[PDB]
Amino acid sequence: MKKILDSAKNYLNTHDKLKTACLIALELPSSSGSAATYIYLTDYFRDVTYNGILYRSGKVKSISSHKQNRQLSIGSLSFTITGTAEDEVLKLVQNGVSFLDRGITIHQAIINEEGNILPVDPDTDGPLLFFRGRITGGGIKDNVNTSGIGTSVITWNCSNQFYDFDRVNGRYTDDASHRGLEVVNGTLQPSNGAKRPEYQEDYGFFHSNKSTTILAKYQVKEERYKLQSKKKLFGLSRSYSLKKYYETVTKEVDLDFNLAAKFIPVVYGVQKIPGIPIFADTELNNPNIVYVVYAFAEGEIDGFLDFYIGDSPMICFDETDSDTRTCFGRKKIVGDTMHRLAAGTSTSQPSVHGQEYKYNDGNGDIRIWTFHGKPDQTAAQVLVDIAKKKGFYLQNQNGNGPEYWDSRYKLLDTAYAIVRFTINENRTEIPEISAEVQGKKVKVYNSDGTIKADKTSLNGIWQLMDYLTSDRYGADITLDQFPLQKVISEAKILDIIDESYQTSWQPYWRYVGWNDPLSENRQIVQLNTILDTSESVFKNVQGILESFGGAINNLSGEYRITVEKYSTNPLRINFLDTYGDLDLSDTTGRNKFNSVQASLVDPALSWKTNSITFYNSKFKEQDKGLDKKLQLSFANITNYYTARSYADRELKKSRYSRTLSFSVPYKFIGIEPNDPIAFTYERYGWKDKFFLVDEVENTRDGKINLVLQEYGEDVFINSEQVDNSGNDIPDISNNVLPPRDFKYTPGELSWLPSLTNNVVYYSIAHSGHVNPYIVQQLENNPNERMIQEIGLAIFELRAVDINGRRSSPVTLSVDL
Amino acid sequence: MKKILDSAKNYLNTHDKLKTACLIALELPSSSGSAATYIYLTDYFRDVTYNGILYRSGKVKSISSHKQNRQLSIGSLSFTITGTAEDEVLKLVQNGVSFLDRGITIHQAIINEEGNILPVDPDTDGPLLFFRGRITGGGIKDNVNTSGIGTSVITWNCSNQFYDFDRVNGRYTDDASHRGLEVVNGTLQPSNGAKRPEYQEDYGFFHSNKSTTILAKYQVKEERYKLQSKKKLFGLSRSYSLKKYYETVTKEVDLDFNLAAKFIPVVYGVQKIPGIPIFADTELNNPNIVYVVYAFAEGEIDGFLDFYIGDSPMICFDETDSDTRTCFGRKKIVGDTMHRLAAGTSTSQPSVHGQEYKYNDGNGDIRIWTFHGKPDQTAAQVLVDIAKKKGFYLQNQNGNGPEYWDSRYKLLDTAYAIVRFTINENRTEIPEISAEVQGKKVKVYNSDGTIKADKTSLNGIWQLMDYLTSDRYGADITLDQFPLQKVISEAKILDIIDESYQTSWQPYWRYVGWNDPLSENRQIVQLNTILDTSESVFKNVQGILESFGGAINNLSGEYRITVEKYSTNPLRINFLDTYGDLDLSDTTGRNKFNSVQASLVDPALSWKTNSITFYNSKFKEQDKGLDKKLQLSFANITNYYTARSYADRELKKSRYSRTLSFSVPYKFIGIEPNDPIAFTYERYGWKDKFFLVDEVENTRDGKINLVLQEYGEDVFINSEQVDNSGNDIPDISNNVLPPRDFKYTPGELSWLPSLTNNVVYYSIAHSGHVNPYIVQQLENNPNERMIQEIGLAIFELRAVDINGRRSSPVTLSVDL
Repeated sequence: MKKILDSAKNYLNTHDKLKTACLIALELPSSSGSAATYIYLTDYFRDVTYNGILYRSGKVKSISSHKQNRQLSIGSLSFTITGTAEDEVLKLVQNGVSFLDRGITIHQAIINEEGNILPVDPDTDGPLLFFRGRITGGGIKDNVNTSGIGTSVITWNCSNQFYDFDRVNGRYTDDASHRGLEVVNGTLQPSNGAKRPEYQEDYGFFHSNKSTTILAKYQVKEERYKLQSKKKLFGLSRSYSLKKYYETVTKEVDLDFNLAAKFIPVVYGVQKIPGIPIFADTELNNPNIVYVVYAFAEGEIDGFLDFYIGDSPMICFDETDSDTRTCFGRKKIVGDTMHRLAAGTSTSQPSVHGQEYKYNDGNGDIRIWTFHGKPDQTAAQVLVDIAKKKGFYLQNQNGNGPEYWDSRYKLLDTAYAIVRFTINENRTEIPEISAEVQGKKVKVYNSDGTIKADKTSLNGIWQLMDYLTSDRYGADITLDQFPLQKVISEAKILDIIDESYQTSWQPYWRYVGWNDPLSENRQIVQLNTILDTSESVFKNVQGILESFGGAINNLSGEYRITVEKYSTNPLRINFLDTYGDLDLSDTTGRNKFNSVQASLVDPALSWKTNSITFYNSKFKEQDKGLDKKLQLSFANITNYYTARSYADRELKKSRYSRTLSFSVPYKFIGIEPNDPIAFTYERYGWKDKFFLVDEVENTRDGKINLVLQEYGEDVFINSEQVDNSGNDIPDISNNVLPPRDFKYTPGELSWLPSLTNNVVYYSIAHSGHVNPYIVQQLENNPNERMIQEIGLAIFELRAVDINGRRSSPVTLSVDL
Repeated sequence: MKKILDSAKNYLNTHDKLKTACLIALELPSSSGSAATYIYLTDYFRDVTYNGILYRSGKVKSISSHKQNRQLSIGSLSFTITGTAEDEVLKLVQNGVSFLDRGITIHQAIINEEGNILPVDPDTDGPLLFFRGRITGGGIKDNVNTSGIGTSVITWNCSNQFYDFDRVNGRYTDDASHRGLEVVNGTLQPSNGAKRPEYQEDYGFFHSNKSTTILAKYQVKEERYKLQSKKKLFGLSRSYSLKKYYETVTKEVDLDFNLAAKFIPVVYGVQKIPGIPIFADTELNNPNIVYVVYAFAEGEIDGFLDFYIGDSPMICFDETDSDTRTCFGRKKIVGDTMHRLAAGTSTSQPSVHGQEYKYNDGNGDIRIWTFHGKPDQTAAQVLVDIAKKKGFYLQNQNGNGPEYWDSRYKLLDTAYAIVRFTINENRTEIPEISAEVQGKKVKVYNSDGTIKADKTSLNGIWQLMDYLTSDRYGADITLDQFPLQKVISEAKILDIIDESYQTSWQPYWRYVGWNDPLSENRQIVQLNTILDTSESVFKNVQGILESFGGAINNLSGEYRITVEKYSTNPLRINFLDTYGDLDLSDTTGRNKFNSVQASLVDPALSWKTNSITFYNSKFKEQDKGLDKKLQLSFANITNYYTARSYADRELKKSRYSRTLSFSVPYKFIGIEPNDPIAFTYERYGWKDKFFLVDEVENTRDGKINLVLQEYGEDVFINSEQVDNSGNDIPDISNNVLPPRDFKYTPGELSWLPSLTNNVVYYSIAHSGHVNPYIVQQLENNPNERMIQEIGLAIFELRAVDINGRRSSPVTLSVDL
């Protein structure tokens, strides 16, 4: 809906002969860089002046139609400026000019008797906006027929901001791609022309080419040059088939040849992402400590959360993981994070910047230095101080002074986590570190004008708009093209409370992505997003739109992010009003279903795929007892219950599946592709019947070519679901188990064999005996006790596997 | 550019009424095999007789248009022979005949007043060629309307040599596919109908089905039935998106189910390729020695170069690799290859056929016999002699006499490498051998007529020429369809010296692919390509064309491989000459870019992907400070610097991005789809403006339908580059390192623990003590010394990991 005013509504209803005029505020293709110079053309005939400039009226023969469906579709127009005007043709074909950018603004001025009749609320009462886009256009077509009249038309094409649909805006993890190295002057590379000059001086990605090999030195044979995939289980969109779709999903990516893995992700909410090994080296005079800088996400994270030192996280999943290895906090009920590690008291709080120190299970001292992104942040005093002492191995191997790391080695917008290992004989290899990262600071607006962009990383269209209004990783949209009021309205539409489940049965309340239990948190579409910035802007934005359900629609010149909705105030379009043509198209054979299957990245499965399925006794009995399953995978939703409700809603949406296609007059201007209307064609039997538009085609003439979708109340009324809490699937099975029992009987043999069946020799560590004891599993009997020979001594029992993993030391402080 | 002669130029300018006639020299569809019988049809009306045959003039109502752009596009025509001629329809529908081949040559004879006005320089002064292609044609269309007129036309289709665009012409590695086994007579396979009879008697891929399992016996659990990918990082061509494209790139292929892995690659220049295991066995009476024949590339390699015994090459990268393991030659400055290994003196020379023997790092004796391809080569006396002694295990296991290997077991065009292992307790498994192979015998022609072939694999259109004029793996093109002078001209265009970088700073001068430092070697587009013959002829050829930049174009009947160029002698086409239409299309939105990114398989990264990126201050300021990055990946270029210059050129080419489309009269015949013209439309302001044509559509009528592309001199002028030599990334991280220090102090304790934390037990081997000692890493302290107990004894220290790798033995010959 565009409001239009009651005055303009009355004029459109009564006057019945209205003189439309288009106000094209073109921006001239300019070379060499300067201030923007605008040529103001209008179609009309006189010279229509609107708030200042004349808007000359000697060109622009015609304007194309602005067709845009409920799918982001590079919405494109095309001028027809006469090719007999020397000025425009010269400006088009001049050598040197480049016009990738350059806004075009079109106003459809409804001329009054004397000068525009003032529609549009809270924009100064002038013409309706019509395009407000960028210019990506062609050129001349000359005909010069030898018989007679020939034509010559300049066809400026112009499209939405999402032109060049394969644009891949992302910051990468290379120094050259981070501060924009150039080859100006003779042979040196200054730092010019990169995203914000702060990056130009951000000398912090310089050692990133060689770090991967340095880690491959201290790493397992299999996981060499190998990260996990930064985005797993992307959204199914009917472009795939289930077998092919699930084949494309890969758990690990080969960093050696795949450079797309180096692109820095964008994470909203709470989600597990792998860490890119930016930096790697070992301390001098003690070359077992390894310093690794891991880049995870993009600017100003809420906080790092529960690092992964392998496939065993620091905070145990359930009493099951509590029993297997030594973990300090719990996860199912209570939201213990790394802050619990830092403080020692059970807390539910993200990492508070530079202090989330040592994680110590019996193996090695893992000191992790966690840093968010910031508009102004400085490198850790750890790396800078150690480089000042010149205590890095590769420094003196190459001969680098106090410039290997320095105060100018910042990392301005990224989520980098300096990780320190202590690789003893007890942790043989550096594992593959991933982490759970909580969100990106989405500017959350409020109907009031108080902007909350502080910690939140909310869940809704706020995420999409933040990805849209970001220079660094999004697509420049300037944040002035959005109307804030309806954006807030649709965001409030998203977070309508879902009285289906309860917060009591959400075990992992925290890692779904809501803080603080008691508060409501039961919101429809609580999506948690990974946006790997290596795919494309077009595809990421359409992925988010498919996730929450909606479309971006620059129809009235503003982007106006709409969502699916039900409301008691629709437009009452009667067939007599519209026009004559009325197409009905039941795509009912292929596009409606009786049961749905979904796919989540469930935190209740240690971020592993989980399946939700229904069946319906009403639906299948309606069909004829035919089995037909909708198939789905939710790339962005991690809460089991909200994904379940969303699957039910999309199932019923499929169940409706009716399309109308007709054309309405200029009376109904302002319609956007998610506005409710009620059709009342009397022959059909249709008295008010809820439809949501799917296409709007604004035409230069004035008619609108609508296309409808059939959406009853049942899809939005939502259903009631059963709790799923006991069916948790912790990832217990990635660690070798410790001795089951242990006591000293005056042997120290009481250790029962580890349940992990591939163990070769246990290790015993005395207080004074420098040489550890070795007992070997020559025979493996799960109920049997093997013996050691042997006061105030401390003891450690680490089971060793055929790989050397070592299991959480069970320690006894006994008196001999 | 076809020269067309001054006489023909004058006639086309003056006469203004010219009687065109087409000379169609069809080749009759013939069955059962015989000499070619040609029907000579012509369009005209009388009987136009050119150089012998009378060219009957009673058929062929019309001929289609010959359109071909800067993309090899199966350039196709279509005859229309009257279907009322009994002879032609009978030859069409006769059952038994096949015409897969059969040349069609069309001459557009410009009839003089009395008999053809003698154009075409060099060809007998006769008419221009028009098609010169092969016939892949359709058939009748009858109508016989009951009302009246009915039509009947024979639509002979005919297309370029690259018809059947999914042909997979390649040699593969099986006995039947190597010598064409057939099923004639009772119960024996003869060797008939294969590429040249020398393969028919080349009985040398017989033991190829079972070799892979024989190695899988002596091989790691992971690399079992697992080769690397013969072509890594193929060319991005906008058909892919970055994420999908980089995901498709796979480092290893599963040989068990992937039979495309067995196809023999073709390599030009130096590049790393894996070795297909076409043979494997062990000696009797001593079954530790393993004999493996590894097929690498095709005929007449310049030489094998730096074999790989794993991920650790024989020739160390830098002092870094020199320190880790024991490797003899250097690579980053000096070009030490396996010939250094054989001779013992630092050399830079490819393998000299069958003698590049033992590589001996302390572990086992790696005896490698290297063979090139050759039109007449014989199997080594090694395999034949051992088979004569009948000392192969599987021989007497199965009961095979002196025919398991024999002088008949040649490999008459293959780059095979008889590799001998000595699997001791010191090299537990046979590793996965890959290697670096130098090129193909490319026939390099010279303006003089002296063909230099055998010598070097060059880098240019000569590679594409060899791939085109090869019966074995290319597409039969007979080498008579090419005009040698234009090909030599284009090759000289490619190798114009790039005064951007210097040879002083290209570390791996040799392993890029140019021999002998001092010489120039600074050439634009030094592509070093891999052509796996399992993809297709069409896609491989377009791969080379996208690599160096160019197109294959048979408009004038000759393939005429053009490349992009700038020249001061263009054609001066004025709009008044053209006709009436003049299209213009600025795809500035999607096809104009500011920053480039590239992907190379550098030899300065042990053949691992590397990223070159630019930012440009002029361009981004020209746009509006809008970041839109061109993305590239060079599959064929291994120079950092030449790929850098190529990325700059292609970025600027994208920056220009203008297309014209118009038609010109027959005066301008000969225009070729990559020729320079200067278009001078007066109104646009366009005085001479350099365009390279993108399309040429020769028409039966005479008009030519050109399409232009805008390339200013800035793309060809090229720019300067920065030194990049210190930023090398050798693969140090693929081997276990030995003890850091070692000396004997009057026991042997001095060995400092290996930097590899994957260490279990060191091994000490005395001169007389049969049983080696074991010192175990019960505690790992990087600065500590552990002890052995214990004249004229020899010592060896091999660190052992949890896998059994073993390091390079550190040895002291001390007196106790």
